[PDB]
Amino acid sequence: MLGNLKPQAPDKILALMGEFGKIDLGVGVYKDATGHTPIMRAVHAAEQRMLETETTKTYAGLSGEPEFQKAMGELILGDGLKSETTATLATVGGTGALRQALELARMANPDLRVFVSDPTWPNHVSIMNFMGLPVQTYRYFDAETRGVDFEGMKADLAAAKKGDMVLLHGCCHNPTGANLTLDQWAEIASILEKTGALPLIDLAYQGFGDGLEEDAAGTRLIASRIPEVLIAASCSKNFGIYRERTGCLLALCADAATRELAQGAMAFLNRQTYSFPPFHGAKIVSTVLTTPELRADWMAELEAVRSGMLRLREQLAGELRDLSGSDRFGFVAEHRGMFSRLGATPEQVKRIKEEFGIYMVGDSRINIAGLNDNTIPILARAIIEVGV
Amino acid sequence: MLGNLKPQAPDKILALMGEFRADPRQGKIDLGVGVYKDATGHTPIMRAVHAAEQRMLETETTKTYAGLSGEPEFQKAMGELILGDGLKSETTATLATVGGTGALRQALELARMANPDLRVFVSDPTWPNHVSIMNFMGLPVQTYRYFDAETRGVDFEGMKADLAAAKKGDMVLLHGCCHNPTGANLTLDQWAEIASILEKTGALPLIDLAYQGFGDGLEEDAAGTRLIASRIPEVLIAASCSKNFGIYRERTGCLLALCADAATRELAQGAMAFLNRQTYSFPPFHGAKIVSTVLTTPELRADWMAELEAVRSGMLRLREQLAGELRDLSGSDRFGFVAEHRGMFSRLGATPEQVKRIKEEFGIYMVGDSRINIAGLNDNTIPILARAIIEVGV
Ligand SMILES: *Cc1c(COP(=O)(O)O)cnc(C)c1O
Ligand SMILES: *Cc1c(COP(=O)(O)O)cnc(C)c1O
Ligand SMILES: O=C(O)CCC1CCCCC1
Repeated sequence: MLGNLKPQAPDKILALMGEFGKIDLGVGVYKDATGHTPIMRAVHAAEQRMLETETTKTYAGLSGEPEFQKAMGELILGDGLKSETTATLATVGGTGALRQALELARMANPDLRVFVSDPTWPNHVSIMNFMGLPVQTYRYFDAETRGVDFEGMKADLAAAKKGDMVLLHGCCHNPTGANLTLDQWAEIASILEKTGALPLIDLAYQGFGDGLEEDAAGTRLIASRIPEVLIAASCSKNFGIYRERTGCLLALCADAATRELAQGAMAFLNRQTYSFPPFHGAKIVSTVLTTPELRADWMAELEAVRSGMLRLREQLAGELRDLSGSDRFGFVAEHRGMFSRLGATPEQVKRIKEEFGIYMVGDSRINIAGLNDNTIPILARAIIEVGV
Repeated sequence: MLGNLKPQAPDKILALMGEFRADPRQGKIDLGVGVYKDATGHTPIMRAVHAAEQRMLETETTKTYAGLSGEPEFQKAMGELILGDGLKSETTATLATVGGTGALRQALELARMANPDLRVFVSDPTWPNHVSIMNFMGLPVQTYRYFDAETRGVDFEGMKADLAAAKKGDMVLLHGCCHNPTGANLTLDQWAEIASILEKTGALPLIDLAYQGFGDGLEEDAAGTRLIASRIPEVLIAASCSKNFGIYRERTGCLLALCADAATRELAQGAMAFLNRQTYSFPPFHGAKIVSTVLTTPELRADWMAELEAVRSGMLRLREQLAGELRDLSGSDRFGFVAEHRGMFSRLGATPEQVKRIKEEFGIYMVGDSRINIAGLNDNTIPILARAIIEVGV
């Protein structure tokens, strides 16, 4: 029977990591100057506290633990958290949150379509393909200016219908690094409420852009305008617990009744997929978020990380300017997040990794974190050498 | 849009505990629990498990993304724990999953990919979640006779006659050991006949292995699985580490796909990794790392095996006591099955009506199908349960 299985296409980004003066600018993980993805101080302290206070490992909450649900809701929505109208589901990483979000939505609307940014995280489409959900794209990245083609985005978004789902990145857009301003967010909210489309927000880098609260400004604005909204959050990066697989799905509803419905469907969704959600990571997160001492140190380390990447961008951009006499590459310093799309065509991108030893994703997506004073000039020189 | 959601039913377990907690009776007993409780009514963390977590806290230097199908140490250690020396690496695909339930869901998805017209045969009765998942997936579900409500043993003749109707490509779900909820199990000779039926019908066996070590022993509990693995070319095994490692909440499981050849193994392994990636990308690391640590560290493995065996022996002694008590009160050997049943659960064979009478009159709570958890009994509660059963006329 199993012989009937068809060979499935592998994950490109992961494959890139597989095929690796080597400079890795692939997989989206944070790395320090010494090419290491460390364990945050607070996270480590949390685990120690856990190893000491936990007396049992029996089954817990099907939708996650109340403390985790609360801490996460507050981190994302701040004071805009209306408990009586929000449903929370602890999931297996942000990816699990997205999948659970797509399933939940399809249950309420079998005829739903999903609008995704052009371009977007390849996994978004992959999952949607697997599920067989109709995917539509909205213009987002402006290939010339490397910014956002807002006019084009608004045009296509207006074409959405009631019941359609629009997938927006809360901040730090993967793979481009191009992000909307708060003003642009307000406009998008106008379009959404006029069309009756359900926004699905992918929040995976809250804290890597402009700051913890700042990176949630957009998500908070949509939540305040639109009555029903879905938020798929990931703790993989901002907490550095990638392998623990911890994130959550928040369902913002119009009333308590609907909320009781959503919470019921969300729980049922975990039950039929894997029963209970993984505990270890969620515990680290809530422990950190509820322990003032740990929260303060976590915010600080995350701040240090964010500030550092920001420096690297200004450094890489400057190196480029003083190597071209033109601020064409200036956008690198304007982009916010962990990634940034250079624009190098497929021809050039593979050529670079070949005759330079620097591995980046085919669409020219580079991981700023995987760069330092030593490699910056090399990358700058590289893209200058192979200008076309 | 979300208002168009259909109401989904609660897990019921909560509702079961709801009534229990509201009971003002000081002598109320709870035998409906589905996890292991010790003498003091606690579900402890195993010594070896606590030791592994300390070692992990000291040696892990990063939490970066790891293996999409799980870590090699875990996949191999698990494969050896289940199939022992009979592990054919060249033809065995392995996938780390989110608990045994995740292993079952993935196995069902894998089979469906290979055969859209798949039909699943489940025992009568079986773990409720089995049916729920299949219903959710919309897969055709068939039932084969299993529990003989009269002897409280296996209705093997009926099982054979029903499995005979399975066609090539159909899936037959068997409990590797310690049948949940019944407690009645197949003998190695019956496993042999079953294997013959499967070879004949061309049905794909899906073995649910969640209680390895709670029956007759670690090796003993895998006997049937190993017999199936050697006779049948394609086999799917959904293993769980929740109970036998006491890491319920960590969500640690494993899906083993035994294939006919290397070409097929690579095909299955690829499909399995694709399945994880499309559901949640990478599987939970912590629980799996605790397991691989225990299994690879000679000191820990020895201690774990010893703690598990003590737990197993403990439950067995309880079965003997209960049955002995029941024999004295009944003046017969009708309830001898209690000491024959293996596992943590046992179906007494009481009707809902009798189950209700026991709750009301004796304050003893159990699942509506009369499933009891042997772990919830002790020298003080056994006499009470014995009398309750007899008085209500089970
Ligand atoms: C990281 C990331 C996710 C979620 O990843 P998990 O490892 O499953 O937490 C989702 N979307 C984007 C854009 C990401 O970069
Ligand atoms: C407990 C159990 C499982 C798996 O539980 P997980 O918590 O998901 O590991 C699977 N099948 C049966 C029959 C069980 O009793
Ligand atoms: O590189 C990125 O886009 C972030 C990490 C992702 C890569 C694809 C699998 C899930 C994790």
